[PDB]
Amino acid sequence: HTIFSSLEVNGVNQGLGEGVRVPTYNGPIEDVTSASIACNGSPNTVASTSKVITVQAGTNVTAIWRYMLSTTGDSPADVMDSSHKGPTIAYLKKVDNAATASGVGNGWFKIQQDGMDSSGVWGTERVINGKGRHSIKIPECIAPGQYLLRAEMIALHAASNYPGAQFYMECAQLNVVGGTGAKTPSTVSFPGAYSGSDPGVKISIYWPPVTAYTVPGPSVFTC
Ligand SMILES: *[C@@H]1O[C@H](CO)[C@@H](O)[C@H](O)[C@H]1NC(C)=O
Ligand SMILES: [Cu+2]
Repeated sequence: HTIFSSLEVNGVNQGLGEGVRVPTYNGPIEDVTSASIACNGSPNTVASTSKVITVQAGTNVTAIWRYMLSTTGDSPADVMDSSHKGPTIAYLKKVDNAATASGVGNGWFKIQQDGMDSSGVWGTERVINGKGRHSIKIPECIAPGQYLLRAEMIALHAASNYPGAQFYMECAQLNVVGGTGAKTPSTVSFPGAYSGSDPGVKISIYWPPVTAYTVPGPSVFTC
């Protein structure tokens, strides 16, 4: 139970729910076939925002995860419960207008993921114990313009069966400047990119102890 509730760019936090479409409820989406898997949604309620955040291509932005919209701190309990082990992931989608595009459908490409490292520590644990910070590189080689940024944490503590995996995501509204457009990513759809039978979605992280993990979705796009 967590919310990506603000974005930091060039060392500056852009504001609570400012350029990030935030729910007030911190509950997960558990149905990978729902339209809500793209940018959150029903049975949650997601606020709109007119702010579109300018970011230079080739630089990193930082999604800031918090337990609730009211959360002031950045200690582990202020981010997400430590039971919620799983990957962090981020995607972009080129859109006409980042303030109005829904995010549902094709066009997403993956730009970051952090599953389990060689010491057995999960991406979500780095966020939980790193002040809620989820660092994501905007590729240098994509076309400039309006994008949605979908940042996600998947909690797998209750994922032995499907439904079970808990998907926490929000979309930020970006204006990417300085992208060269040298490469056009292959894309996937939300809903569509994840299935309940994926080895990273239906997974007992305890029986047996997991030593390696396959993050769901496509390969990370690289320049
Ligand atoms: C920028 O984000 C990328 C992932 O997209 C990562 O490879 C890199 O470590 C990040 N830079 C940081 C955290 O300073
Ligand atoms: Cu939870």
